[PDB]
Amino acid sequence: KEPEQLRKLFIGGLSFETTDESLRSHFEQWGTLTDCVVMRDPNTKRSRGFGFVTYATVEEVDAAMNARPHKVDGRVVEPKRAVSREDSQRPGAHLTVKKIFVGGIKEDTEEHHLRDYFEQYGKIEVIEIMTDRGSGKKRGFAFVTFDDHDSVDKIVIQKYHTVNGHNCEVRKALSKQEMASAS
DNA sequence: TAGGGTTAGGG
Repeated sequence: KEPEQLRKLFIGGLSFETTDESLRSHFEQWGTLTDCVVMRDPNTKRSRGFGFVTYATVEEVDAAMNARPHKVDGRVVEPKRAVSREDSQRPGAHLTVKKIFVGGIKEDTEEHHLRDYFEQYGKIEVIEIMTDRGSGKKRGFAFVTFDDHDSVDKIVIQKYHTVNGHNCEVRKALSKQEMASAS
């Protein structure tokens, strides 16, 4: 079977009136849910405005994501691949971004190498293999931009990515200022 | 719009 983490979706922006039952009624349209829950304030019992839905298979998760936009209880919500508690500790881990930072790529890496691995996740809009300003030397990293934030999410929730024959690290791209705030 | 009494012992 597939790991519970990859079979789960974070549902943000829920109407304060959405309950486990109404959330389930909506999302069961795309598959068998093994878990469905609205997070609430431990004390006031009030809804925190987000919940989680888990399907029996990742294929059903993909169907749900392909069904966006989603409107639950009259409110447009935002379904996202669930980022593990461990990974949610990283700065910007929950940001909606369309660009990924690809690190540790060999110096002879070319755009076709990046496409052969990344296109499977979604439409690529931009690819930029970074080089040094002045020497023209390859720097060992690149940026890839997609047309859907879910393409980036589907990627970053995975541990390994093979480009030009070897593994490379992939993370959501952070702005110059985001980088500065994180360190 | 980031998790539900869900994260370092004791040899």
